[PDB]
Amino acid sequence: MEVKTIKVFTTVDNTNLHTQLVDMSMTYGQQFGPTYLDGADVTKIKPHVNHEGKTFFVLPSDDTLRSEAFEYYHTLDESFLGRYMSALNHTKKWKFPQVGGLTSIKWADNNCYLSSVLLALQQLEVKFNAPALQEAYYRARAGDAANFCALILAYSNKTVGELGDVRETMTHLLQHANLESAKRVLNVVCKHCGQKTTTLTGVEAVMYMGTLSYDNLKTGVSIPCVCGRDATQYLVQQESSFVMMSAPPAEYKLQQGTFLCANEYTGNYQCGHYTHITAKETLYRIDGAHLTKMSEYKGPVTDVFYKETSYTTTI
Ligand SMILES: [Br-]
Ligand SMILES: [Br-]
Ligand SMILES: [Br-]
Ligand SMILES: [Zn+2]
Repeated sequence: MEVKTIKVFTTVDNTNLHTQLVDMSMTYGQQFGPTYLDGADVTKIKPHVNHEGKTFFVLPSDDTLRSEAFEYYHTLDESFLGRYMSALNHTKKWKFPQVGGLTSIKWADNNCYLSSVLLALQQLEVKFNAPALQEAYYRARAGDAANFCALILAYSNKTVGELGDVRETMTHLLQHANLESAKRVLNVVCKHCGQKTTTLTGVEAVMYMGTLSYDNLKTGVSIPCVCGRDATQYLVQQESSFVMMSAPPAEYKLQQGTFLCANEYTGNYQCGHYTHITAKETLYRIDGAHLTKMSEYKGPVTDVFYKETSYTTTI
């Protein structure tokens, strides 16, 4: 005969708050659907008096929340908020030490691929379209990356603990970056057939699988011609702030003054592990919270990043 309530706020973006009166005799789940407090799932709990005035994250369940979720995350999937919160409940527990002047991630839950992605991004000029990513990234660069890591996992449909691949993760993450002005032009030349250019834009303009060497794209890559002879594919225009060269792991030597940063993959499956290498006053090998300085590195490199502004040949 009496409904006892506490006033709380619900939100999907942490800026637009919606006042709610929650009945203390019912769970949060019964009233709001899946609910989270500071990332912890409180769906099955009934309101505590001390929850008064606190802000809870909920799934976008009405027009207003859906619009707020889209504007902030650029997502239409209602479950996104749940997967983000689920991941954040874990990543908020991770440690993000400064290692060699960069924000790294202390090893946990097979997060070494995420640590490599984060280390590389900090060294590139890149900006994201979604406010949520932009903001989370600003924080990660400063040394606080729990939110950024959870968003990466949520956007890529991977869970904490799941094995990851740097190239695949970067690909999915760069699809959320503003690469509108990224452009690559290749010229394929055959002694007998002639020449033809291929233009690529966006993510495809900055990534390449097959060789770790940016110089190799410039010198030319052998390719089969429709006729049957061997043609040469040359990079003739590259307009981007960086390029990422990838290849299946194989012994490769990284030398100072020739690249921006890179990562190597040692082992397979349960023993597979990534470490990052960056070029500073000397080479730095960043392995989670561990730093090793060396004049050169030879190991199973799988991705190498290079800085760029504009590269063009006569064609
Ligand atoms: Br998760
Ligand atoms: Br940004
Ligand atoms: Br470079
Ligand atoms: Zn030909």
